[PDB]
Amino acid sequence: ASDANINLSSEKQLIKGFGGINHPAWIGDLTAAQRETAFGNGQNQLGFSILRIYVDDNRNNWYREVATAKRAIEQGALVFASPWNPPSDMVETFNRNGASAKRLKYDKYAAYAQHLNDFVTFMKNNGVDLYAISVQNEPDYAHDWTWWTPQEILRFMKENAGSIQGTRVMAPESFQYLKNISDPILNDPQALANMDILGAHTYGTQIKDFAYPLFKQKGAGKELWMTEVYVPNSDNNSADRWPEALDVSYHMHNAMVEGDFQAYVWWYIRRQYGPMKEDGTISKRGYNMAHFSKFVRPGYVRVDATKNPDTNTYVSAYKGDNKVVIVAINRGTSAASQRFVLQNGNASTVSSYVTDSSRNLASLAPINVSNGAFTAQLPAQSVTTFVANLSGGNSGGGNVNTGTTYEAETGTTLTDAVVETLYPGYTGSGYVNFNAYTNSAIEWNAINNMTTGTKNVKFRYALESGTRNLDIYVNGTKVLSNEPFTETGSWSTWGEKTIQVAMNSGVNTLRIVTTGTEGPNMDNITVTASAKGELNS
Ligand SMILES: [Ca+2]
Ligand SMILES: [Ca+2]
Repeated sequence: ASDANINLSSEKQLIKGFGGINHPAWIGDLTAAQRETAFGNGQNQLGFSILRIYVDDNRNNWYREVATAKRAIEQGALVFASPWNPPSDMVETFNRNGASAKRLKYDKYAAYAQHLNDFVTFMKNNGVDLYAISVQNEPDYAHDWTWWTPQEILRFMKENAGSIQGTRVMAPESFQYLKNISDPILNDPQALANMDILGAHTYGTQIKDFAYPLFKQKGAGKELWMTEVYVPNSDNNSADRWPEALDVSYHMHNAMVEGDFQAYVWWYIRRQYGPMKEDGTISKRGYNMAHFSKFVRPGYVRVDATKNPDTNTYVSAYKGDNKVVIVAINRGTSAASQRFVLQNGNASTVSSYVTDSSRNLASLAPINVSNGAFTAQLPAQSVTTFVANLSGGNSGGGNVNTGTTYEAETGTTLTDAVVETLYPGYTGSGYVNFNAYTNSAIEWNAINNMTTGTKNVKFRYALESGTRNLDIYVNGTKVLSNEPFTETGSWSTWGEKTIQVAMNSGVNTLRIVTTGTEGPNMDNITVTASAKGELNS
């Protein structure tokens, strides 16, 4: 079309995540700081949610994966492992089309499954519960590792898989998503029962081969992961090249919309042609990935959208956590105007971030929505990710109780009051002391709430002997006049005092000011949204 119609109620695949491989044996481990850059979200981090690791044929090297894998699990990431060869007493040589090749010996299948089981439990004993393990990396491009034919894989999936306990089983990790090596698994119910995820690589894979009708036909309840690629090349010092790097986002678009893949996993995380360079910083290829990985979190679903609404423009869209996300790619040489139409879901405003030849996730002005529709300018050779709060929704639990603390001493505006550090036990760099008996004040101007509603505002403060009353203002309106602050009993005894006030979903202000009687020493403020159904008395 021309309009990019985003059908929010027409659900597609459940997104599992985005990531890459750590390979200590071949390129060395990530350093501590690169782990954060890789698997944290928020500022200047890739937001990766999936970590792939090596299953070494030598079990005396298994220890090497633990440090990064633990950390990644602490950052909420999934972990899965891939073998290249079985142990070398399990392998025999043979001639395959003129070349000496390796395969798993036919009487050693049960033992190879025991070697995989042992990896899973070795990691479990060191605090890493694998989401999945794979039968073999690229069994159909194994010139340098161990080959399995479609029937060899099939035999193992029927007879030996699902004696794999402690995790999910993944197969066949074909190099080019070749259907011939997964078809046998899908067409056998007993082999199919033992497969939990169909993994595929996509090296050389044509757009038209991303579809897999048989998987649609017979694959309900199985996951579909794209477990290794790098694109469009492994050229030296290429990670920052533009517009070349834009092919990363196009490929991911293709994976998401043409292949309905739930996970997209890169080859080496840290590499000169990868998403993180050798200096530890995010490359232009890294940011292309970031456009999906940072905003399309695990648990989001893809939703139908006009995929190609103008010759060089590509659109995909996702829904989760009461948000719609849209990824729009203009591959062409001229900037384009693109209208987006939201259907079966609604928003008023839209945030957007854009990567191009001169910018990396640059924040653009909040543009807004009139009757489900909004237009936006997509620069030449750019990828733009849009984000918008959808109407009428919620999912809660505890829940917030997210708890957000704002210190009284920094990020604040003082009138006749000063920061001090005499009495200990304060959070932050100190506390604030009021100087005057009447109208010294502290004003927070940066209180940022997800939603409108009633907020509980807990003051942490110290007060030796008196009661000391404060007037309180929210957004310029006085909500309480001469609110008492009872003694804590000492300038070092920090107490708490909660009030209820109403605040918008944007940036708010809170102002406390003396009225006579001075004030207490003020440590910080904690602002929590009060749940619907809880306003108790
Ligand atoms: Ca004081
Ligand atoms: Ca403080």
